[PDB]
Amino acid sequence: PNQGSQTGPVSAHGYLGDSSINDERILQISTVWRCVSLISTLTACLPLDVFETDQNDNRKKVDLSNPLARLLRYSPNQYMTAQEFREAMTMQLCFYGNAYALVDRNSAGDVISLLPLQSANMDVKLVGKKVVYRYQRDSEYADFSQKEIFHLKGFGFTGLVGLSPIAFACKSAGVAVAMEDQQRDFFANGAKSPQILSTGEKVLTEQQRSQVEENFKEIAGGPVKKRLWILEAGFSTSAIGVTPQDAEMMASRKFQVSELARFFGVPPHLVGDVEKSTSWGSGIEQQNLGFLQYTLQPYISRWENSIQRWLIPSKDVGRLHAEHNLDGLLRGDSASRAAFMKAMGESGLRTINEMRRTDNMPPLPGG
Amino acid sequence: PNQGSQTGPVSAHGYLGDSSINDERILQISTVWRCVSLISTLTACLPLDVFETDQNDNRKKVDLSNPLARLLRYSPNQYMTAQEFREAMTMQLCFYGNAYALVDRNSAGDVISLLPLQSANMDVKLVGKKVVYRYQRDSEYADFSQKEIFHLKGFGFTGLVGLSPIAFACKSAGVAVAMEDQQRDFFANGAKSPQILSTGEKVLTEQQRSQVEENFKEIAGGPVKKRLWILEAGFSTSAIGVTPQDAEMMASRKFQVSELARFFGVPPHLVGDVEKSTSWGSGIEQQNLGFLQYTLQPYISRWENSIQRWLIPSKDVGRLHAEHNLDGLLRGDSASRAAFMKAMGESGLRTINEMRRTDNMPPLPGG
Amino acid sequence: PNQGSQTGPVSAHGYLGDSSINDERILQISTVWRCVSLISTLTACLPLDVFETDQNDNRKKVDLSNPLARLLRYSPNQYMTAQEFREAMTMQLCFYGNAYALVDRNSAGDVISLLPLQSANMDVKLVGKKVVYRYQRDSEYADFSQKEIFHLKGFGFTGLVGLSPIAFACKSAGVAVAMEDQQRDFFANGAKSPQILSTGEKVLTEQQRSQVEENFKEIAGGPVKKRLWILEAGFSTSAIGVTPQDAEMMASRKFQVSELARFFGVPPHLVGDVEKSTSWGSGIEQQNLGFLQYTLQPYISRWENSIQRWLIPSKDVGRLHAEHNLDGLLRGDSASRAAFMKAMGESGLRTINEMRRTDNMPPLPGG
Amino acid sequence: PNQGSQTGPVSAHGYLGDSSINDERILQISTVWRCVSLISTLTACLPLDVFETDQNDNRKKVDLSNPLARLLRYSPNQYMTAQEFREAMTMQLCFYGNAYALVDRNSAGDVISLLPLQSANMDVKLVGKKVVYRYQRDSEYADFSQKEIFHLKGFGFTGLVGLSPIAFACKSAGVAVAMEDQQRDFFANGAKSPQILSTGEKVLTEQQRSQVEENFKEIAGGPVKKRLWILEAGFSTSAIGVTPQDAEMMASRKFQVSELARFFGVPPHLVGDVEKSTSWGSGIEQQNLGFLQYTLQPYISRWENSIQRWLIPSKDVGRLHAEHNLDGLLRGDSASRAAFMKAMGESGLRTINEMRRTDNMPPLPGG
Repeated sequence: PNQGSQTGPVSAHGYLGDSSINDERILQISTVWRCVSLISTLTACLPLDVFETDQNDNRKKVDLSNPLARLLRYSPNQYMTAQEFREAMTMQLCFYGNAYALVDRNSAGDVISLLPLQSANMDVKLVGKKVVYRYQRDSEYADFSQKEIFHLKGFGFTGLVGLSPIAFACKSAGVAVAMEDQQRDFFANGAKSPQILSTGEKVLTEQQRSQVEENFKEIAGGPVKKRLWILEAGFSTSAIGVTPQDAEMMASRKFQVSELARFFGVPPHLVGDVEKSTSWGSGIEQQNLGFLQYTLQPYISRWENSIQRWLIPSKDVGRLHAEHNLDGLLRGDSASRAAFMKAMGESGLRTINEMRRTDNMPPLPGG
Repeated sequence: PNQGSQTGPVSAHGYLGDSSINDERILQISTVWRCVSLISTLTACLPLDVFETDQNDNRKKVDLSNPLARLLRYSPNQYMTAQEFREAMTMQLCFYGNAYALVDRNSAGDVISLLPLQSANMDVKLVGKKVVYRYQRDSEYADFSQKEIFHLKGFGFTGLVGLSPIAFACKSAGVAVAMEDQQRDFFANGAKSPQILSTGEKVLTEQQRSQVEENFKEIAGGPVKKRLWILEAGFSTSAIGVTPQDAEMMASRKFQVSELARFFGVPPHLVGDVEKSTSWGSGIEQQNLGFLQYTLQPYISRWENSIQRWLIPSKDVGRLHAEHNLDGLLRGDSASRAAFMKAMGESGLRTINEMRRTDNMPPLPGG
Repeated sequence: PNQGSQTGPVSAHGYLGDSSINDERILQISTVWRCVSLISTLTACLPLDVFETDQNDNRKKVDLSNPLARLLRYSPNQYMTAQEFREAMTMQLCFYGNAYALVDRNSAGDVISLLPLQSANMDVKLVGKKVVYRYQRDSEYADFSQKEIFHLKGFGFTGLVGLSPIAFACKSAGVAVAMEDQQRDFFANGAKSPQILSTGEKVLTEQQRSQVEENFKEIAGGPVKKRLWILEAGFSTSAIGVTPQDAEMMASRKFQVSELARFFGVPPHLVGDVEKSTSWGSGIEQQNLGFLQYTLQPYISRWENSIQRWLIPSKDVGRLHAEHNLDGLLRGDSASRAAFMKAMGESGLRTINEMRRTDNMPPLPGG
Repeated sequence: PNQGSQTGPVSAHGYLGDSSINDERILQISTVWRCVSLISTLTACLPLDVFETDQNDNRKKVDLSNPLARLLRYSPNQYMTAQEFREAMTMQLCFYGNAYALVDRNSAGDVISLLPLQSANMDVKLVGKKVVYRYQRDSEYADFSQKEIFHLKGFGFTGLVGLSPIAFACKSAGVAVAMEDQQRDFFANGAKSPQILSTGEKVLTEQQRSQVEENFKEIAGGPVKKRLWILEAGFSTSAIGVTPQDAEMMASRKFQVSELARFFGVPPHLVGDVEKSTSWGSGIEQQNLGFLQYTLQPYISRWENSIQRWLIPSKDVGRLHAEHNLDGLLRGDSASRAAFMKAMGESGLRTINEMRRTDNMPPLPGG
């Protein structure tokens, strides 16, 4: 609307008969689980460093004595490590479009803790010319201002809240769930679709017409135990199921793997889909680079920009910024590392000690 | 018309029986979602910098003390970061043809805020020789002059407004929706199309002719639970559905992925379509370069040209411009970077300190 | 004719039963949309510069102080940017064969504005030895001479107006529309072609012969809801539709993608057709070069030559011209750039400062 | 004949039942349109220069002060640019075998204008030992001599007029039109070939035998709306159509694409036929070169030779000639350009300034 709740659909809601569609069931799909896990665990394991630029535009990375460095690297909470906090926030940002944390600042105004909150229990509202965060606890709601909340948004519209990938992926997930349920039911029931007859065309409706189905029912509900009796005439026709043999129920599942991988941006070859890459190619420095350029960079940029805007004071814009170290993801090949160091050292672009530090080895006299 | 609303169709409107077609349902298609998300997130993650050319044509990038740089880099609003604003605007520009923001200038005339507005609630009109923006709020309209709005247009005709990709994609999207709905309904109902008969050719219309369908009805509507009873004569003929087994319902869905990817310019290999690229090729410097040259460059140019025309004063045409930094997208291979630096340094085209800055390293005495 | 309207068919007109053929419907085809969009956006995002040749044949590009450079680079109108104007004109020139703008000159004869007009509302006529442009407004026509009009033409005959690609694409577009409509209707109605019988061969025309079809009617018009009752005899025969399974409704749709791509000249691999290129090849400097040499060059040439003939005075033929900068489309590979600069530097064909300006870097002392 | 009209068939004329064959319908085929457009637009966008050879056989290109240079480069008419005139003449030469323009010379005898004429309204005749050009206007004919006409001929026999490709391609075009019409009709009518019966073998010819077909007729003429009623016996046989499923109606259309591409000389890989080239190969300098050597060179040579013979005075045979600049078509690869310049400069075959001029860059002191 214009003045109410800016959040759209947060959770997936679908019925599809007996098997329903919801957040947990969607996350039980191997593809969705893999996508979300991959993004969150890669993002949170990537070293994050605070830098203090000087008047000359020289960075001079800071150490844990700095409260922001300590908050982001060692202990954002009393409960979890920095990695756990970043994993939780990134995965809320992946599954939903948003991630929320409660900020806690000391009197000076320097942030001293960040407690992650649960998306799907928060509602973003406009009340006048202000944003209110309404968080549902068990019994009573909690209203928060812009300042109390550290908010990582997705790519949604209005620039006020990110669209929910889980809610917009509910129909692809629904068809995937339908196919998986049908396959499970088919292979549970001795691998066939059923058929039953206990009368003809007005044979008898008062004799020998109640228990015969119960002699037949054990294929209607009984997976494999036994029952085998068919009327003399012989119908030999199926009723509810066509054979998997040719209905490409496997090509359909592969295509649905691709369809769901689309909703999160991970390439199909990275989710084990044997779709794009025939064996590993010539990458690891270009495969990783493409993955970063097309999938990860939005999340890294979101983290860094939100940190600078909402966590770093407005006086320390410049002279302080958080940045991810991408060396491990863009590492090398262990034979191109030597070539890179040789090129850098024979051009005067690096000192021996600068390259020795990259490998965590003590300085030499003359580097 | 000649004096009315210049905007054409904005939103998708289709019926297709029960399942209707509209903005949200189309955005629930994995292909459209992935195209829009990729374009918007890539565009907004590009560093955007303000340059101050001098009399000698020397750029000398400006710092955040500059109001335009601070607006485009740090804080366009009190609500969102700069990346969030750019993502929202580029999303409205991808989904529809247009993106609108409410401008706010101080008395001096320097833009001090940009608040994004929602496409799908704005109408562009010609009233006399003037352009009016009519924005639908909850109860009342709001009319805006051309100075109050920052407008990024698509590629439509008349140069006054861009055509809506969502409105022109409504029929391809409709056929995709139809195929997905058909597949879901098939796999929900035990994987078959139904068939029912409870009479013959004028058998009896007053006895045993009301409940027998209800004994049969649970395949017509009842997905899988159970019912299996067929009249003695034996028809065993399908009624509404031909088997998926051979109707290439999977090749149709793949071709529709391609058809919907066409409407947004992203190559099918980048949307996870396993269509063009058989494994990753030799790109990342040439794949990414083609993506930039054929898909992204229009959005970058639109941003830069709109900023210079509408946001930069008319006196500062030259001496100020906004420009995207494409070095992250066109990065390299981490082994070609060393070769490039060696070539530049040994040819006299770069100093050591200039290349060390690229890597964010301190200057050396003699670079 | 010899003296009447030179314009041929401007718009597509077709009936094809219910679904009609017109400009909008053809533009809703993904192929046409992508071809037109690609050409227009690539053409308009191309830097366009005004050069002032001297007596020695030295160009010495001009800046925005020049009225022509300011017109073509910054502000052709009060409504739109130069890129928006060029996109509109190029897209009219792509969809139709012709693009028209109303010129506005000051007393000095120097052009001060160019307002784009709408093709499909203008008719080109000969009246004596003169060309008249008859533009249809809402109620009253407007007649324009040659001087008032900036006209880009296509490749038609008579050299007075370009043929309309949309009109000549009306039949291939009609086949595309027919196939898409058939597929959409097939998948909407539960995936089958219909069949109905409520009598035999002269059975009864006065009893139980009116409602039975209404019982059957829900497969004839009712997409999926339900109805299933078939006469005892048993026909099980289709009536209007053959199965997609083997009629290659997919090969037909792909071939129609190629057929419609032909009408605009864009290669099939550039429109997402997975037809020519097996993954991206070794181009970007040879794929882009082929695209330019076979598709784009006519539009660039038309723009430049029309500007020189019509917008630049007759005295300034030589000493002023407009030229697109193609170094963005023909960029390089980021590793071949260094090789190219090394070759141009060790040959004496370039100074260091000349090659450093290309990258927008300050001059060095000795370049 | 020997004394009448030398022209043979100019236009295509065919009936083929309802859908006729004519110039416009043949040009509505995507293949023919693409071939003609490609040839004409490539030919007319190729720079054309007038050269003034001296006593030593040195060329010394002339500037626009020369009337022939001005006529061919800037303004052949008051209506169109040089590019438009060349496009129109070349496309008349492509579609037909001939292109005609009315010459207009000043008193001195120097050509001052060329007005293109419409092929298909001119007749070439022998009257005595002279050629007469009889041009049909609306009401009266116009007789012209050899001198008043600038005539580009095709490759026909008698050396007096070129054979018409459009008239000799009428049967391949006819079969293409037949296949396209049948496909459009099939997919319009719900995708089937029809069948109707309303009687048996002498059942009744005076009762219930007039409206039953009207109950059936809506598949005979009614594409998809509805009608489904079949006589009890059951014929279930088609009448006019065999299935597309196996009649290779797509292989036939591909072969017809090749057949029509043959009539104009463009390679199938250049018209989007996915026939010869599997992805782009290693050309752009050899692909373009082969295209030029086998397709374009006849048109360039025709233009140049006709200009020299009929436009340049008979005294200025030698000392004046027009020639196309093929640098853009034969451009290079942007990495072989540097190699070519290096080879030319290190052999003494080029001065630095000569190669710098190729790139439009000012002379250096020592080139």
